Amino acid sequence: DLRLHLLLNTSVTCNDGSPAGYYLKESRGSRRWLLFLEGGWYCFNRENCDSRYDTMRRLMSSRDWPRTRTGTGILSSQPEENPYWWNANMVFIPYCSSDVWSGASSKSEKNEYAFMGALIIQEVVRELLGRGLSGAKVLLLAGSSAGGTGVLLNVDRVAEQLEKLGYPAIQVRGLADSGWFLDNKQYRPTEAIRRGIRYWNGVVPERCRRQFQEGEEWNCFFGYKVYPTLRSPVFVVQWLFDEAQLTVDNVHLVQEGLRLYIQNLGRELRHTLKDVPASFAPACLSHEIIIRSHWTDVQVKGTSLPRALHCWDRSLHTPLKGCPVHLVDSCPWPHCNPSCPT
Ligand SMILES: O=C(NCCc1ccc(O)cc1)c1ccccn1
Repeated sequence: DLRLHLLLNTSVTCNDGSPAGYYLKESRGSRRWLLFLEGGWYCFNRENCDSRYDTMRRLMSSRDWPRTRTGTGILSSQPEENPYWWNANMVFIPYCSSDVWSGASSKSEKNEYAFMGALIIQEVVRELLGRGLSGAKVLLLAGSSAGGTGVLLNVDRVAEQLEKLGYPAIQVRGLADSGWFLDNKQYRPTEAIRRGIRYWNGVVPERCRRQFQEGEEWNCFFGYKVYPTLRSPVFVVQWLFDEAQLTVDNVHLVQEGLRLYIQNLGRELRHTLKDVPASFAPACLSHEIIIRSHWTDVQVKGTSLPRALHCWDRSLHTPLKGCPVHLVDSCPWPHCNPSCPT
């Protein structure tokens, strides 16, 4: 079990002004630290956020959070469930800012809600330094869905934070699961993120901001546009037929028009990953993986995801014999990979 700690700086808050926080399980024999960002879509205006507060309140408030959480998948401490990093220090950071981890705005006389996702990450890092993170060798910032996009938006800021505070020996890396989307034509979203960024006072990485310039920062929420600008090592996990991608594309599972649409989506996703040297992209219809207990089961070209992440670690000590890091399926239809989840 990971134990809850509410942030000591109570001005860093969830949407409703309650304190943000993190769940922690220390492993004092280890100098590896895994900080996982939870997902769960977002909200982009007052009416839309009001509805989320009514029926998704744990994603907006800490008032009802439980004292403990069980670590699963990559957050498990059991070698059989987590062959990759079972002995690491484990941190789960709840998503209670509804801003894809981008916001830097407090609740005030003019703001019903606080959107502080980018500041929550930095405050968690600061408070962990006094609980052992100061001695770390590797900080892996991981996340799923909106949290996977949050990794891409925040990994270089964490690296700069630690350099500026005087911890040059901590190697910061990212793991982005199910947060790599296409701004494509629907079969039958960009306006929501354009509105949301203004509502949240959302912030994106500096090099990406300088490329796209004022008014166009929404571009940096799409993985294939923000990833080339990043300096920290980032491993990308993305199903080729992601269920959230197909939902916003208005695809519900076939005649020729839809067959061609689905095949083109997989081809485009595979193209965006061609120059991503650390990646895992199976030809499956699914969504999220790294904190699911059976994340050990899927394989690409005979290599599992925990193995690919271990090979990535070795590469950061040129290609390794029998230990690949770039694993993208070539077959063109969901479940042409026999190891896909059922
Ligand atoms: O919301 C979507 N796009 C707006 C930007 C965005 C927001 C959040 C995020 O995590 C990544 C990008 C979207 C587009 C395609 C498939 C699914 N969702």
